[PDB]
Amino acid sequence: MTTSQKHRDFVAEPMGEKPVGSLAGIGEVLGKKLEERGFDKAYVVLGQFLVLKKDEDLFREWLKDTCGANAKQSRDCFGCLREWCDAFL
Amino acid sequence: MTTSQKHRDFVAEPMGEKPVGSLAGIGEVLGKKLEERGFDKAYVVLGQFLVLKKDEDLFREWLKDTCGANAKQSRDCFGCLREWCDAFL
Repeated sequence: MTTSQKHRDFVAEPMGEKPVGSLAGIGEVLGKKLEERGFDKAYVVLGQFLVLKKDEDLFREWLKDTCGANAKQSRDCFGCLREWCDAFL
Repeated sequence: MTTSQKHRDFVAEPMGEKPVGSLAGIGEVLGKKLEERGFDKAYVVLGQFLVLKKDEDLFREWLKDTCGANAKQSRDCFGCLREWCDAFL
């Protein structure tokens, strides 16, 4: 129910160079697969969200097909990345 | 010598949904080729800059091979996109 404090902390201050696993919805195991995919930092992943014009269906299929994230974990990344943009873009 | 007022105006306020041709260094003819390439808005182009980890050589070759921009026009987009990130990312 309550997103971990990271969700509010992430949309409360710049993302700087924090690691991908810092994004809400991405756990240490999942952050590792994206890292092997060339996404060693969160701003490279945010770029993907920007390239998908916030298409939620395209984003969710991209993350799931890219690492195998579940429907629950994709929802946290969508609202988490979408809310950061609302404050920083 | 003096970048047009757009350069300072762009890094002085959010980019919102302004058209790609709004980025400094991209003229109306060049903005049109990127638009045919699927970049109808500036935030989709900024995403590409984020995906290239600000690699200036990779970015310049990408824009030139993508539309044919000259060495002068690529310099304006690099410093223009890079400075916006310094203020908004």
